[PDB]
Amino acid sequence: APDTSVSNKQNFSTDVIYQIFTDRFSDGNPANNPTGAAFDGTCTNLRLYCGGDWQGIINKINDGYLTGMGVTAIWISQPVENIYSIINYSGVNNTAYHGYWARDFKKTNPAYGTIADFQNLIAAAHAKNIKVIIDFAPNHTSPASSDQPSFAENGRLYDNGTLLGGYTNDTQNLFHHNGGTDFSTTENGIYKNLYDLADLNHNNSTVDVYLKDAIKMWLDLGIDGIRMNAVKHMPFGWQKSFMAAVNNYKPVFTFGQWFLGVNEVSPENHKFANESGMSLLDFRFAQKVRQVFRDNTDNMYGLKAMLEGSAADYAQVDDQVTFIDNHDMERFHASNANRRKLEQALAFTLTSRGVPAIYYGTEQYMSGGTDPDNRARIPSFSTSTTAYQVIQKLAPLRKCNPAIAYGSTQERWINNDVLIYERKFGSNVAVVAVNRNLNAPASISGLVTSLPQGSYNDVLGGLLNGNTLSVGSGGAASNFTLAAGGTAVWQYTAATATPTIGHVGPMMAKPGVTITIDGRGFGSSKGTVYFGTTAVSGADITSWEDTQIKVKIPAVAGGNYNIKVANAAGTASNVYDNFEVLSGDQVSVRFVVNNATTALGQNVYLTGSVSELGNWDPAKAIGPMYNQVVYQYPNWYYDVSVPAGKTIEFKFLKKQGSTVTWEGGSNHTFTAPSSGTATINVNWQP
Ligand SMILES: OC[C@H]1O[C@@H]2O[C@H]3[C@H](O)[C@@H](O)[C@@H](O[C@H]4[C@H](O)[C@@H](O)[C@@H](O[C@H]5[C@H](O)[C@@H](O)[C@@H](O[C@H]6[C@H](O)[C@@H](O)[C@@H](O[C@H]7[C@H](O)[C@@H](O)[C@@H](O[C@H]1[C@H](O)[C@H]2O)O[C@@H]7CO)O[C@@H]6CO)O[C@@H]5CO)O[C@@H]4CO)O[C@@H]3CO
Ligand SMILES: OC[C@H]1O[C@@H]2O[C@H]3[C@H](O)[C@@H](O)[C@@H](O[C@H]4[C@H](O)[C@@H](O)[C@@H](O[C@H]5[C@H](O)[C@@H](O)[C@@H](O[C@H]6[C@H](O)[C@@H](O)[C@@H](O[C@H]7[C@H](O)[C@@H](O)[C@@H](O[C@H]1[C@H](O)[C@H]2O)O[C@@H]7CO)O[C@@H]6CO)O[C@@H]5CO)O[C@@H]4CO)O[C@@H]3CO
Ligand SMILES: OC[C@H]1O[C@H](O[C@H]2[C@H](O)[C@@H](O)[C@@H](O[C@H]3[C@H](O)[C@@H](O)[C@@H](O[C@H]4[C@H](O)[C@@H](O)[C@@H](O)O[C@@H]4CO)O[C@@H]3CO)O[C@@H]2CO)[C@H](O)[C@@H](O)[C@@H]1O
Ligand SMILES: OC[C@H]1O[C@H](O[C@H]2[C@H](O)[C@@H](O)[C@@H](O)O[C@@H]2CO)[C@H](O)[C@@H](O)[C@@H]1O
Ligand SMILES: [Ca+2]
Ligand SMILES: [Ca+2]
Repeated sequence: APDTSVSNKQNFSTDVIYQIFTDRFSDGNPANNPTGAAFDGTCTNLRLYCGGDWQGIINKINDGYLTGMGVTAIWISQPVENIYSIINYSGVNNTAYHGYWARDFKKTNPAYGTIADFQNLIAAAHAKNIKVIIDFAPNHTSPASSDQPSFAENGRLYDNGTLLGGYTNDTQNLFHHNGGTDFSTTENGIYKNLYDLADLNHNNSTVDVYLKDAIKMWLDLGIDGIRMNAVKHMPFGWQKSFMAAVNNYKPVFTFGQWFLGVNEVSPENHKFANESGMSLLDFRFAQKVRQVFRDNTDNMYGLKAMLEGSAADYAQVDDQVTFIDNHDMERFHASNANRRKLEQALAFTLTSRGVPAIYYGTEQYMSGGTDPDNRARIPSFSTSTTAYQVIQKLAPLRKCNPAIAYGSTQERWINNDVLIYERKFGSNVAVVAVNRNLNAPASISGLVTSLPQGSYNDVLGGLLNGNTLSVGSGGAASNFTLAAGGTAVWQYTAATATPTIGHVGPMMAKPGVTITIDGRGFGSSKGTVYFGTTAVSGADITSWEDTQIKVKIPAVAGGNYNIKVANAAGTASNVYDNFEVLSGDQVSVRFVVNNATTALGQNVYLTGSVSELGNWDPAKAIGPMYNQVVYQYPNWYYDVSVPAGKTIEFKFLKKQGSTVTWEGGSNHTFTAPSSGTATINVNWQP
């Protein structure tokens, strides 16, 4: 199967995701509708259930709406069972129509459907080449009150019907009871309840094994990816350990939700996407596109710097899931705004690196403010809109032109309003030109590209006023006028000669696990695959074809390697770096060091004998650790994914910049649990 196949659960860069708010899409089965106070078929009250379901989606998948648009993956509301409580948030009735208030992750939401329905959804989907991605919110359960258990369902957790426990009288400590977060610090928003939602406690063995068994259920049902909810609000080490279970069992494209403010650039965010096992939603990309194409708060130079920084700050920028809006932002298009602005922003996204994600309704010029106004019923299934035609024209390129799916980004012409960028991958080129100036044309002169000399038709065929391109030798483009608001796409595809790796996934797992290397020029015959200097050939290479390779990770020590390949003839490919070979199965262990005083600005870190602990390299040390919520300074703590049942030796450091101060005396030793979690307490040794 090629890289573009619907079966490729590891690669979503050749795809265009379509995010669906289940309740607000299409109610293909009124029988499952909630009733009375919780329901509103009129969908006039955006906080009540409107009735949308899996059958609605199947119906739309089957009647051509999605496939007509070229959409090739869908991201649906969390399928797990939510509470049934109708909560009055001060004179306003609220339902769990958004699938974020969980109660049982081992069952479905009757409103959406049953397992049978879900299975049918997956079937219908795969049959039309649309991958299926499900929201997943392992952070909390539902709204709860510790004293007032009569409130809602008390954030009660059920394991396939059996009560695990609830928020009040939480003796097992299945939940955290540290109050709510003010988002003041990263540890604050992790060990405190997001709003009033019962915060699950991952250090609890039950919680950890349960959320781990739960997602195996869904991987078993057939999902192609997972959209992790509120990743900045769950311990990171635990999350790596979650991704380890997933990847070491059944690996699937996973991206998390780490909200980034306007103009916000987080290294914490970058690091998470770089060493956690999952990519993330490109808020940086989204906010800047908005700033430039919608709010008019930054120009093309800002979008360009964004593209360049992001491309360097992200180990796998091609795994960041882009967008122009979503359920927590006002919808990109204002009733009063020039529709052409949403149009070019869409084209911009669809032709940019990463994995595009269109919020349901965008293509139908939907507008509205934040929650819940941005969550309305799709007022129309019209394939007769510019946005539609736009997505339909550009979405398919991510499959037929690798330059757009795996390419590099390079600016080739620019000013305050105009931006002409080139996407390149092998003998594949895509040049996109966008002029955000709604009232003025641009005189494009001296534009040079990588396009062979010839004539290139606007792929949008004039739709957004783009034009034909003329490229002489040098890849020099003839002078042209770039219409006010114009957007034109020019492209070229050809067979790649040398082996080129455009993608690899998963990017973190133990030896033996199978991995997918996608690109062009591999050739049909098995060749060689390298994890650093180690060669792997023949058998362990399960399948090999021109655009896709499937091979198991060799038994190399736990470390970070560079994946490379070479066709049968010995020709090597480029290096796809950042691969983490785990030391084996992962378990989340908490590390507490006591009386480790510091100076303001200096923080404690953990280092140890396995690569998961940085192999004694303080540069790769873990942290800094926390001393606010769970334990207080001078006591620091931290949850880390470590090799299961391994006997590890460790010590604590104190860094201030690259400057490090080793804990005194001897190394500590402990043995990781085989399953569940553990807690290692120790005093800092001077
Ligand atoms: O809101 C106050 C504080 O906010 C911001 O601080 C950041 C900081 O930038 C981050 O690095 C991190 O802080 C780390 C520290 O780096 C780390 O050293 C440790 O802090 C402990 C100290 O080591 C320990 O001595 C003691 O801190 C003292 C501190 O030495 C005193 O000087 C005094 O601190 C005050 C600062 O001097 C003052 O500037 C201000 O600090 C800002 C800071 O400028 C800003 O960047 O307020 C504090 C307190 O009023 O008193 C404290 C306590 O006696 O204890 C701390 C830990 O309690 O650990 C933290 C991580 O927890 O995060 C903070 C943001 O929270
Ligand atoms: O180099 C191979 C070495 O690799 C691994 O060592 C780890 C070690 O286990 C970690 O703790 C950490 O080391 C930190 C120390 O924790 C920290 O205290 C400080 O170390 C200083 C020592 O405290 C100090 O005594 C002196 O170290 C001496 C040491 O006492 C001598 O015994 C000698 O060391 C040899 C070992 O005996 C030998 O077994 C082997 O060590 C392995 C080790 O088993 C493995 O876990 O080789 C060394 C000789 O190369 O010589 C040193 C030199 O005086 O000085 C150090 C530093 O001033 O800092 C270290 C970090 O450097 O990390 C190491 C690996 O980096
Ligand atoms: O309590 C019930 C509410 O739960 C539901 O909200 C969801 C969101 O729809 C999710 O997309 C997600 O989003 C969170 C996000 O995880 C969190 O970081 C936060 O983002 C902050 C950011 O951290 C902060 O620093 C600042 O910049 O403001 C951002 C706000 O955009 O908030 C997001 C959503 O509020 O998780 C929550 C909870 O699971 C449901 O949709 C709501 O209707 C409901 O009230
Ligand atoms: O000819 C190469 C040149 O092309 C682009 O420069 C544009 C520039 O963006 C415009 O603002 C204007 O000045 O015309 C120039 C071309 O004549 C690239 O930006 C630049 O890197 C490149 O060298
Ligand atoms: Ca229904
Ligand atoms: Ca949390």
